[PDB]
Amino acid sequence: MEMEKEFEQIDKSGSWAAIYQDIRHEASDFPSRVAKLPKNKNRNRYRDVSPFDHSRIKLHQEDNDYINASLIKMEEAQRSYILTQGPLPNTVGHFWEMVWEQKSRGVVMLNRVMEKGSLKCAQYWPQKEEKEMIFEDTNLKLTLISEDIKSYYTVRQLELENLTTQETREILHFHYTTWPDFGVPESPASFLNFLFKVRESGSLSPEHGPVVVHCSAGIGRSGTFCLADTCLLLMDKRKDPSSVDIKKVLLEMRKFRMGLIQTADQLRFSYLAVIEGAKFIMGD
Ligand SMILES: NNC(=O)c1ccccc1OCc1ccccc1
Repeated sequence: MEMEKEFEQIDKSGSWAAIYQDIRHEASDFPSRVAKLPKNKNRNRYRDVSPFDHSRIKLHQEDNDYINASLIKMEEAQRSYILTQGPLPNTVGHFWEMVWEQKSRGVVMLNRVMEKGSLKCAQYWPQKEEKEMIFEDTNLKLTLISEDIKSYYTVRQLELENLTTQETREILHFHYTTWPDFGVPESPASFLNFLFKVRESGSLSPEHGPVVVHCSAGIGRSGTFCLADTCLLLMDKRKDPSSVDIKKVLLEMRKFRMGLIQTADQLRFSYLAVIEGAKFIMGD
């Protein structure tokens, strides 16, 4: 059923809350035993948001391999994503270790360091060229190379150096800076523009490791980003673009990380970004 018509039918009936609860009820439940070990309590930002054991990213160290991060593997779309929480003061070194080990090209950040007067994630990248960051626990160095500040997002070029081998890589930081403190954006225009800039970079391409995507918990805004991307890529690839069922795509993604899309408003917004993206590829 054309997701456009399904969208008007839900809006006219005001049933967003009822669709959203049906998704929550049918979503997968898998064990997260590593996340709940006592040695990992300070590695988790939220007690109710954990990676499943089957899909968690492992750090390449014998001490403790745990990070709050999940590999989303979309078989039909041939797209992969690492969804993770905003780094904590004691997990900034782990975060950059994961970027290095997974061979990611891009980091996508969908939150501000402070929102609603509280800290949502650590200041985990350098703000001045001449003041680099060293992570002594994981033996990495991170330098700001350049910064391009636009109205709705900032793109940064970073240099990550493995101090053990003296290899360096260029990492692109895509920072969406205008998501509102409450609710969702009124138009998906600036979000959809951001996604297309991420893609243009090569960060979402198979010659690199998976893109790292985060917000504060790594499930809400982060969920919207990967759902929108996968949706639009399937429409490009299938003989019948109207066969793309956003609710079925979201349940497949929830096999890999719990809680993706946190509210009925984010579901509606996810619907709108895809419908608007659809109504733009066609040349509306
Ligand atoms: N940005 N990099 C990636 O998405 C990626 C990273 C590692 C391996 C493959 C990747 O994509 C292609 C692909 C996706 C899902 C299944 C099969 C193949």
